[PDB]
Parts: sequence; structure tokens; C-alpha cells
Amino acid sequence: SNAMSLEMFDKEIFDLTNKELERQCEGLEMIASENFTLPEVMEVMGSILTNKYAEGYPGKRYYGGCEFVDEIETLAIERCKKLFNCKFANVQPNSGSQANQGVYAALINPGDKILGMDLKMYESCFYGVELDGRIDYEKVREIAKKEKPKLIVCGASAYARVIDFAKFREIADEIGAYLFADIAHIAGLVVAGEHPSPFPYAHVVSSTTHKTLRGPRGGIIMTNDEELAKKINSAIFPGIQGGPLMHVIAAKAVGFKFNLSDEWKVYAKQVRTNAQVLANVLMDRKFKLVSDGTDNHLVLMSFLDREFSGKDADLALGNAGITANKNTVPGEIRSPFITSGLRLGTPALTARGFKEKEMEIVSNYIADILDDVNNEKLQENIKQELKKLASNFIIYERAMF
Amino acid sequence: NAMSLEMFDKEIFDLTNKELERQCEGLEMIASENFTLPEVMEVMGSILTNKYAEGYPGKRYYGGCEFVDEIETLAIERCKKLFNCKFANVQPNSGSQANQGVYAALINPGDKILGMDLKMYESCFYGVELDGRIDYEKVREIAKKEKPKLIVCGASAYARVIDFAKFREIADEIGAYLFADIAHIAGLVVAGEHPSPFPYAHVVSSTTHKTLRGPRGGIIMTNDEELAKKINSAIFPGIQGGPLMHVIAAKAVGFKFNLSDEWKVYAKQVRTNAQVLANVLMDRKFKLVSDGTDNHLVLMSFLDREFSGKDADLALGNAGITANKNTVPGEIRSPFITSGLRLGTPALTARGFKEKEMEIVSNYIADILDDVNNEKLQENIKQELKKLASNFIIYERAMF
Repeated sequence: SNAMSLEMFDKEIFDLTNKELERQCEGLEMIASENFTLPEVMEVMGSILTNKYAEGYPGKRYYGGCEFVDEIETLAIERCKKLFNCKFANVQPNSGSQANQGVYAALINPGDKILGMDLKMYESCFYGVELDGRIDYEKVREIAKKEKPKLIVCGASAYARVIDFAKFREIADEIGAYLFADIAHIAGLVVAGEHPSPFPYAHVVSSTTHKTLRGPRGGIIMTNDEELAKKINSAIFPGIQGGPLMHVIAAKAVGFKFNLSDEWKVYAKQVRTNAQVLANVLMDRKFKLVSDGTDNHLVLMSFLDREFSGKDADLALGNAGITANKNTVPGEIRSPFITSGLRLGTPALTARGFKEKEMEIVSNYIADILDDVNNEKLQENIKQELKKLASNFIIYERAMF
Repeated sequence: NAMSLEMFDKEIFDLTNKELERQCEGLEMIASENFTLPEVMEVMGSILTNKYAEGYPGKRYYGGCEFVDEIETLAIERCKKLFNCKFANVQPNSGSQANQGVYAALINPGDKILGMDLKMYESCFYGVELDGRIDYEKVREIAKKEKPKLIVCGASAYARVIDFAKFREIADEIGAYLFADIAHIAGLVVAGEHPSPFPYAHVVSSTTHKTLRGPRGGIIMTNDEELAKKINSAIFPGIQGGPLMHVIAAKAVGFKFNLSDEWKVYAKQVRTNAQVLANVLMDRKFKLVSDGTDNHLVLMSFLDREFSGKDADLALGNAGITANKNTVPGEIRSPFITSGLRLGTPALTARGFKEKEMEIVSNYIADILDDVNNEKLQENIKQELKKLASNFIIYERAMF
């Protein structure tokens, strides 16, 4: 009778949590930025580490009694350093947003200009992608030379191709800017060698730990520069946060141990392979993909040549048990609330054990639906077939660990 | 249990168990510490960590949010009931993010904030007088001189009731917002053991662990619909992305407990226990800031002593009691050394201590501070306290 105390005490929450597990098991999760956490990561999250208030850093805490949490945090930091092969890591950020805020606070001053990708504490300017779905680095260079930002940021949620960190660094160097790489969406590939590292090109790198690394939700910051490391540490605490979430930090350490394993490289490679199958099938079925394929874990479909919208596609897929998300595309002609595109990713399906054959099956069904997007009976039928298919790939026997 | 973790990552498994043993064997008296409910921890280690839910219930960026929307709605509704307010935001990742959200909602970068003292905005401060209480006329003249756009009240080491009405009167005189950060007293407030900041504060923040025994995290509350909208926008997408859904479910569970009859009993015992601690220390001839307390904490002053707050903190630590050094009115030492000691009762109360046990521990504290360099006494008391602690165990395991 697992979590029987919760069931007796707060049956509503208990029931809702099990329904969410049922939803994760029965449907196909193809939101590019989602993944399935390890049971071992979840086990340590529901722990008495939540009771410890540990403001400061290991060996340098504000309160006493931190002998064991200091060892836990040190383990997280050391594994993070090994994973990214870097000299400094901060594992305290509560989220990707706080990680990025910490980097900004460390590197620039309020009011300073940031140049970032688009697909008031600081001044923002943006670069984007061309109609062919790729960054034009000469244009970025031109934008940088005219705007003169103090900081250039790279990384994006819906970019299907390799980010050329070396070119970004060449550009930053021309105008004397810092280069900050936010690799939250591709970090799991980076640590496996399935995407080039942002080091040594980025001065500072941030990531989240759940999306691609399959750890708990949270942020991390990495650097090789000791002075920047000190500034990052101060910016996170006391600058932006108080005491860290120690149960999450322990969870991060557990996740990193998995990321360091041989199994991780196998997983990361399969993520890319699965995305290749997804892309190839959709294109063979005569759908347009932004950039005509992918280098990573995601595909972005374009419906500029089609009858239906991105929101239409998202809702049809949803009705067939497939969770994705509408997304704007280059040459966009519709409201950002409607879009003419759909983003799909493979990390979560790969995590539950889908391989090329399963990807081909799902990809063809996606195609079937979008070939007949108004046929609600077709969606119902596919929903049942997919629930059956998914029943062979169950990674969670329970909702709480 | 947690056998899978034990097999996969023995180092983390072992360290987590050692931390459990430390919490069991020691006497936790850091005023801001507490013990989370087992039921809260159960839902924290759940598959809700897997859902990305940017936005608010019924208005998310992603589909598939049917069930997490119902969870967050439940947390919001329970929070509104607990604080008797018309709007709540339960997404803040921490007290720090909650407060940043409030600043971002109410004022502009560079604007001035007046807050309590013991880059984005300008900060000014008021403090406490030698008698250990806020002089509200002094606060008023600071406010008139500085003209902040926002006044903040709430403090981590203030032992007396905060006069929210007077703070609002001061704010009104200068056309400022009043923000009450009640993280350190929220558990007393929701039980009626401290006056509510509403309707005096425009916006109220709190954390969910310290005094409410929920998970670590933040919340924001208001009665003003226009401010609620600004608050929600500030939190997302201003300050955060996706919320921690496993934590939001945990906050909901915690609120359910806070709403129960047992909560009021707990909160009253917290105050009673703090009265015992205060009375014993003063009977033993120690000075307390403001000569007592109205809440969960006491602040000892050592201006009349040869040892520092740091010395006291280390002496208690050696005897197995966790506390923290703290500056005091009339402070004469570095703030990294201090002339005081903050002590609180929430954690000991949570594990079942009542008056009799408080009297034992308070007299041990007095014994130590009467002979601060007596290392053997500390060792002996540590032994006695471990025995006392063994009779008050609330966790049978480290992971739920």
C-alpha cells in the first residue's frame, strides 16, 4: 500500500497524481522539452533533506549542522564538473530562469544590453532564423556590430540544428562581449558527445537538469573562469536566492551519476536516431520540416503550404493521444496564438524505450492524422492503437517513489 | 526502503540517512527550521516532476494539463481559505522568488524600497530600538524623508507582534504600497495566534516550510484583483518559467494540514513553548531582546557578557543544539561575530516537545552559557539531550 498515508490524508491530491501517471503511461509524450525522471531521482526528492536550511556554499554555510548536506552538494558539484569537463559548477539554481538570472547578474549591470535568440531589468535585442530555418551568422554579426551588446546569449527551444558556438564566440570577440550558452534544451546530447560542447567558446554555460538530462527540475551554471565562478556564486546567493533546495540538489547528483554512465551515451544516441526516423518519415509522407530535417532531438513542421494551422494540428494529435505543441515558423502568417507549425521531440519516448521501429509507427500515424486533420474518428482509433503500443513501454509502476 | 536508490547511488543514499540521524539525535532550535509532514514528502517524490506546465490553470502553453491544473487549483483554493484572501499565486520556487515577483509587480527597476534591518532597486532601512521594539514614529519619519514606492515589513528575528495597521498608515501618508513578508510567522497567523496582515498589506508573501511545515517554496497573496494580475505576470513569464508541479502538489497537502483543527493546537503549543523558553532563560538571569516574546522565537542579548553570539552558537552546537548567532540592538561587535543568539520552538514543537521538555532544554542552555568554555559539560549535556530526543521521533525513515 504505497503512499497509503497520503491516500488516507489527502485522497484528492493522491487521486490526481495517479491520474497524471495514467496520462503519462497511456499517451505519447512528444513535447520536445519534456522527459521522464529516474525513479532513483524521485526517491531522494521525497526525503528529509527538505528540512535542512543550508544558505551559503559547502564549508561556508551560515548555519551549523551542515556536515552531510555539504557532502551531498559537493558530490553534485563534482559530478557536474566531470560531466561537462569544466572547472567550476554551481548546482544551487532553483530553475533554468534563476540560473540565467544569476549569469546576467554575474556578468553585466542592470540596464545593460543583451543580444539573444527569438523564435525591464536589462535591454534586449534579438536575432532569429532565416526562411530556411537556420541562423545566418553574418546577420547576427551585423546585428551585434550595430547594437553593441555587453552579452550575447545562444541556445533556443525550437532550433532543430547544431548551434555553432565557435561562430558566436568569434562574433562576441569582435565587439568585446561575453558569450553565454544556455544549453538547457540540448545538454543531455552535449554531455554524451552527440552535440558539440559550448566549451571553450562560451565564457559561461547554463542548463536545466530535467529536460534533456532526465534529472529533477532545476538549474545549473558552469564555467572555467575562477573570477567568473566567484561572481556567479555571489549572484546566486545572496543575490537571487536564499537557501537552496537540498532534496533537489541530492536528486541532481543522482541524475548526474546516471548521465556519467555508459548507458547515457546509448540513450543520447537513440534520442538523435529516433528524431532522424521521425524527420525522415514525415518528409517521405510529404510534410515540410523547418530546415528540412534535424541535428538533434526535435523536429519542427511547417504548415505554410497547408490548409490547417499549427493549433489545429496540435489539437488533432492531442485527440489521438499524442501531446505536442503548436509553434510559429519562419515566414509565419498567423497569430502567435495560432501558429503555422508544430514542434515534436523524442527524448521522452526514447526514455520509455521506443526505438526506430516504434518511431516509424508513430510517425506514420502522425502523418495519417495530419493528412485528414478533421477526421475525429481516425484520431479516436489511433488513440486506442497508441495506448496499446504504449502499454509495452511502461517505465513507472507507481506514481510516487 | 528506497532500495533502488541504495543500489544505484549508495553514497547519496547513505548521506541522506546520516542526515536523518542528525535530525533525530540533535535538538533543532534554529527559529526558521521545521519538520515537513511525511505526506508532503510522499507527493514530492512523484511523477509530477515530469510535467512542464508554463502558464496558469486553464491558460497553459501546453496541452495535457488537465490534472496538474486541478492540482494547482486545489493549492490556490486552499491557500485562499487559509489566509482568507481573494487571490493566491502558489508558483514561486522560493521565498526569494516570491519577493522578487512582488517587487516586479508593484514597482520599477531603480525604485526605492524601505525594509526592516535586523542592484535592481534602491534599498533603505528602519530598525528596532534598544527596548527591542519597532519605533513606528521613527519609521514614519524615515518614510517621509526617503519617499520609497514600497514599504516592506516582516523580519526573521523580531520577537513581537508587527503592527500592520501602523505600517499601512505610514505607507498611505507617502502613497507607497505595503508589502508584508510573513514567512517567519505565517503558521501563527493562519491559526489566529498572530494578527493577519490583511487588510492592511496590499500584498503578502510567505514561504511554505518554516512555519507551515509544507515543502520549501514561496506563495503570494492579495485581495486586489489588479495587483493579482500584475503578480501573476511578474511570476510568469517575468521571474520564472514552468512551476515545480511536484512542489505545488506538496504545498496543497501542507495547506490541508494547516486548515485542520490539529494546526491550531500546534500553533498554540509553539507559542506556549516559546514562553517557557523565554521565562526560564530570564529566571536564569539572561537578557532577552524586548524582555520576552509574543511569537515563536527569543533573541538573547550578550552585551552584558564576555562571550559573543558566535561563542554561544558554537557552545550550544557542541552540546547538540542547533541555533544561530544574531546581532542585537546596541550591537558592539562585528555582524559576523554578533552579541546575540536567536532560538525558536517550531521544530521541537513539531516533534512533540511540550512545557516539561522545554524547561529541561532551556535550563541546559542556561547551564552551557553560564560556563561557555566548559567543553565537558557540553559533552555531558549532549548525551542527556540525545536521550531526551530518542523519545520524540517523528520519522521512521529518511525517504517517503
